Amino acid sequence: LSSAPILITGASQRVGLHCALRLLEHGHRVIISYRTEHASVTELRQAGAVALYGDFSCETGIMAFIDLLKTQTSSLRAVVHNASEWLAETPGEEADNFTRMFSVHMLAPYLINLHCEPLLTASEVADIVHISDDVTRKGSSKHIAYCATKAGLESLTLSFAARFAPLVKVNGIAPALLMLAKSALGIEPGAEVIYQSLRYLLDSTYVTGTTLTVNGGRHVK
Amino acid sequence: SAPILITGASQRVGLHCALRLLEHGHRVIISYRTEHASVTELRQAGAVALYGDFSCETGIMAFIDLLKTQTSSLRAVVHNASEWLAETPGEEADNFTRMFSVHMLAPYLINLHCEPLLTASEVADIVHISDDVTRKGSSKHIAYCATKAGLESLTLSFAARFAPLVKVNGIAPALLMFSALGIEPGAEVIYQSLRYLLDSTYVTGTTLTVNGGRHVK
Amino acid sequence: SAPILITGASQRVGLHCALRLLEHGHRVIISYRTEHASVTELRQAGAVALYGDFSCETGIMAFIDLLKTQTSSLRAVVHNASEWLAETPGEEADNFTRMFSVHMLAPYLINLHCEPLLTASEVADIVHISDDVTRKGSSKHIAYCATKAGLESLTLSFAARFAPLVKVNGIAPALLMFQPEPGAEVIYQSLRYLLDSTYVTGTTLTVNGGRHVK
Amino acid sequence: SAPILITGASQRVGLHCALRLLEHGHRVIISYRTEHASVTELRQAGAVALYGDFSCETGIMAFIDLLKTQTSSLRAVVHNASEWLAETPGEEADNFTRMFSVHMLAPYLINLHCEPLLTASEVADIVHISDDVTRKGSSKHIAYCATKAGLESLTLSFAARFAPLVKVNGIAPALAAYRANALAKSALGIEPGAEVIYQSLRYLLDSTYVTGTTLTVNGGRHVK
Repeated sequence: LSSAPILITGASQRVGLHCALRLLEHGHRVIISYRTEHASVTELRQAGAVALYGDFSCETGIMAFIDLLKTQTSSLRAVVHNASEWLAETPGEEADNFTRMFSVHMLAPYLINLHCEPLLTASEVADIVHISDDVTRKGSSKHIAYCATKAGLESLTLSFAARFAPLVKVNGIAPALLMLAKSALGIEPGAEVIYQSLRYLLDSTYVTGTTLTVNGGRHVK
Repeated sequence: SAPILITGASQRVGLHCALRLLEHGHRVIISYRTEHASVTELRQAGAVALYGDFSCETGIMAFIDLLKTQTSSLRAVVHNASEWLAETPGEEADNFTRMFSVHMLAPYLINLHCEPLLTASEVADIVHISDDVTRKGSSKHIAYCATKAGLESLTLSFAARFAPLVKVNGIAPALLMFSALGIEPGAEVIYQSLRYLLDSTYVTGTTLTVNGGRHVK
Repeated sequence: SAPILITGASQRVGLHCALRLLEHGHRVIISYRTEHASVTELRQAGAVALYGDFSCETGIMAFIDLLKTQTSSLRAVVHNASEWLAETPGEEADNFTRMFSVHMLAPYLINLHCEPLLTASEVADIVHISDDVTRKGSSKHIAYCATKAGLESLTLSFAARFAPLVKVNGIAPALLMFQPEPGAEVIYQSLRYLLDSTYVTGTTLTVNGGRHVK
Repeated sequence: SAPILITGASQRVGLHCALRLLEHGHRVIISYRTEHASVTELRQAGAVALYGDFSCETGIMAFIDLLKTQTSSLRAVVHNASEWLAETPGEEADNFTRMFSVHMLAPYLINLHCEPLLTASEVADIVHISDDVTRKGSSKHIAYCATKAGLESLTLSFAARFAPLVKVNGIAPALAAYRANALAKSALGIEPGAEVIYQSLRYLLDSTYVTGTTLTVNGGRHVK
């Protein structure tokens, strides 16, 4: 196991929390970002995670987080971009909400990846994993702005895989975040399924530029 | 009867498309961000020219307000406005946000706010002009590519929301060219694509790739 | 002014496209699997009507020979011939093979053997008509869908091999296997777009009423 | 205790995957075309080695019958059998038909006729091993590529049909001049070993919420 830590952003979210806890259990040092002090952050601190405040809603918050991260570590085993914000398209607030989702889903991973490249290449095996949403396959009549920002994130996978090769592998996981009768398998998944996707990507040596779909066959249903 | 809006029509591709639409008898409104001989050419050819700064939310909403004073109906909206910026060190966030605003925020707000203008037309279309770069991604133009990918998402999503009254489609040109075929493309290929989409009754949620077979070469 | 070949064109969509091409002023060759009133309609309209049995290599090579007696050039080949067969128990392999023969073997052999006819024309196209079913797959029509997916791969590969002299593209219409017309006309307009384009190769046009967003 | 079938296990990838599965403690049945040292090795490691000729319907159906005399259940079927043939002048149709038989007809009939063996197992998987060439197409290997693309369609379609009881997924690996060129065209600049495909297989077998997907195992050739 690497002694360089893994960063998981937005790890008070259900999926992020499970992944962070399992990485700690596996033996990784883990740094998390959080935007609200909560019982889940306490759970993470008690489990061994380093908890850094990160408000990814605007450029200045992203850069403040980056500065904090660099004080904390000079190497990273991986960055897992899990931070996610779903907002309603509330009338009169559509632009604000779309910009906020752009900031969380696209601006923050781009800036963190760009600024954190030297931390990742200080590690012998280095990975970026972008966690998006399987809604991008079809689009979303309801959640237009949300979906477009997750699609932008999936583009960053292809582009950073190209730029950062060969030293850093860059991949995605696209979970059906909503998640029963609309999937093929018809079962209720635990977050464990996302952790197993993450482990597959981290432990691989020959996989980059790819995105894992984790959606119980919703697309064939 | 209703006009077709083409945004950013001082750009090479947009100028050609607007002129060709006028030649084909359409009424045309263009947006422009810079007074230029190409904008004079469009006014002289018959286009109504509206200023539009899509670099920020306030510019986008000011343009929407202006458009709505100009017309109560639209035959179509062609989102052609595009800005390619370098990833200059220290300006990456500003440039990414600006391209987000032009390529994603603007089409989304214009589409949302202009839906009643389009539905006032018997046949109504939205066309998003992206960039074939999204297929592969770009090591060099990461932010640009990502904003164009977001635009392509808007095609699927608005095609769904605006059914059955507004058809929503895309064209993805290899805007670097403006390849397997090894010819130099004129903007006419983009206009032919636009005509196919406008003239179809059926087609929605699709994106036409105009790239000279780059992806097979 | 070189002729356009459209295969399997007593099928309603092929019939429509052939007739529209003739009205547009093209010389048109059609293939047909069985003699039928619409074949005489096509003859009457100006089409050069040729028998083509795409069931097996022999039938396909017979057709290619026959074609090459008619013309030394082609403006385009439109692979429209399509056969849907049920997955009848005990006949699944025979039916899968037959659909492979019509949808994959025939376009492959025709393209390979007719490349010189196409390169004799200043502008040359191949258009593969598949079926929009390939995007999602089909629980029921597994074999049919797989053969249509194989045909779509031929677009990419022949586009690469035949560049720059022949443009190779697809049209993937929805519900083609359910056809007994806006649908046929949208296919014709897609064909016209492809034939008339100058910078488009390796692509597949989806024609499906927005089914994939619905 | 239900066995995993890997077809075409003389091949380099299938051989490795079969050996690793046996090492992991699974029972394994393999198919083979010809006797080879690799078949002896598989037998010695504990594989049940069955003859199978996937060149035509008769041979495929004979293999299915033979499998049914060997086991009343399957944990998984991994369709690894693959045939690459040159587009030899005057043999194009023969070769395209043969590759259709191995890559499309065989997995189709095997899946259709062996579904009951799979549903005898509590967790059941079908895995289609295709080839990453399908993404771009191939100027050279047109027929081969088209048969591999047909196989990838079978993933989507059997995933729909066989849900919820059987998960159906694919692995699309980047299967001398050709190697040198392909490596330079990969992003990671590594030559892969078959272990990369075994890890993909383990991910699919061990997952619970994944069906209808295809894993791309290609060193980032598509982004370079």
